[PDB]
Amino acid sequence: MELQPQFNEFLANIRPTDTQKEDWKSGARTLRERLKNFEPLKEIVVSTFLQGSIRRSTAIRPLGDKRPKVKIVVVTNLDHTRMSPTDAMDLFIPFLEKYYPGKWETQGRSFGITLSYVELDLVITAIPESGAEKSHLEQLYKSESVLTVNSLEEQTDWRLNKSWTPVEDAPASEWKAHPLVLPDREKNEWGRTHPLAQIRWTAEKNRLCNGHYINLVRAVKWWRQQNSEDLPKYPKGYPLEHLIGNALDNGTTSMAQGLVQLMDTFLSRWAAIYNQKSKPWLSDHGVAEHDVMARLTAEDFCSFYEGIASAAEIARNALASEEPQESAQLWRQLFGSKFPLP
Ligand SMILES: Nc1ncnc2c1ncn2[C@@H]1O[C@H](COP(=O)(O)OP(=O)(O)OP(=O)(O)O)[C@@H](O)[C@H]1O
Ligand SMILES: Nc1ncnc2c1ncn2[C@@H]1O[C@H](COP(=O)(O)OP(=O)(O)OP(=O)(O)O)[C@@H](O)[C@H]1O
Repeated sequence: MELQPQFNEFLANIRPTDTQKEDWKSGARTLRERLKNFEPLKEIVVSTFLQGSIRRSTAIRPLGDKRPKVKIVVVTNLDHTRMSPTDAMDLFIPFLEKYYPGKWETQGRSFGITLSYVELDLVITAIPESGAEKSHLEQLYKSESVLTVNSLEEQTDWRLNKSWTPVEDAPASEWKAHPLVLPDREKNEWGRTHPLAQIRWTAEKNRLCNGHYINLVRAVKWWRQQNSEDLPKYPKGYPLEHLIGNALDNGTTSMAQGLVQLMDTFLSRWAAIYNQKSKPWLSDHGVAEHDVMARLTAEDFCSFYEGIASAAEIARNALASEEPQESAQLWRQLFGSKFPLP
């Protein structure tokens, strides 16, 4: 059966606790307030906004004592053609030493701030556009739509529009073709990322799937976490979320039907790629030219495909079972101890 109440309880059990939520909310608010009132950066920092699976409501709670990774984007007005990423990041060392001495480090393209209950991951970005387009983008990044600390799940009325207040999405000509530039992973060069586009696409897909998309992402992340020793190291994180969003059809009815449908569509759609021992090329919702599966290997994708085949057999039988305890036993075989029984 579908067992929708049990699925709701499982989702509530795999969400980050309200404690951790308030923790990263307070951390982000404090960092933003300190950045806004820092004199040497008052002419540089355009905005500071939350991103990642936390804001997109696609994050699962950490294990053990592990801190929740809080991803923060710092939008500046620097010229990326005349400054390397290391210059932009060096601009922020005084702020860190003043407000987080002994707590901050450089993790390649990000700043890692180890706080008491959370870890703040700060990426330093810039706006490639100039003139009126740059001013309009700065106005958008300083709007309440971007500066919100609540996740997508906490406000279904959220849209990507500078006039939104806690109204539809803004037309695509105002944000789609305008990504930020961030530091590259290895090289000291600027790459392109569009987190706002990703968040807006996630919200749209969740609305098209009747609020089941982010929950299905959480469920598949929890499944991958519980069966980690049988599954490949990757995909996990955003590439996994993208695979799930690609596999899921619109108009999702329930958690169980949506899960079975997404697993079936994943299996049938990539069967040719699997038999060719290859990997899909999937366009990023933020930067169209980017392959989300660029760093994923073919062997890992095929191992994940086999794992999805097994999980899909189990989920099909869990959905087909007409006895509640039987369906629940199969759903727990897929999801583990934190799935409740009727
Ligand atoms: N911490 C982050 N914050 C915002 N965007 C990110 C972050 N990490 C990755 N991205 C986006 O996702 C993509 C994944 O890039 P990854 O770090 O896996 O390899 P890369 O060498 O940076 O990619 P490329 O060379 O293709 O730009 C990046 O192009 C970037 O646009
Ligand atoms: N390969 C990629 N393609 C497109 N966007 C990416 C990619 N990798 C990361 N990003 C973007 O950069 C953000 C930060 O990436 P991070 O390095 O934290 O990976 P992650 O921990 O898997 O992300 P998340 O916290 O969202 O699961 C992600 O939320 C995502 O929006």
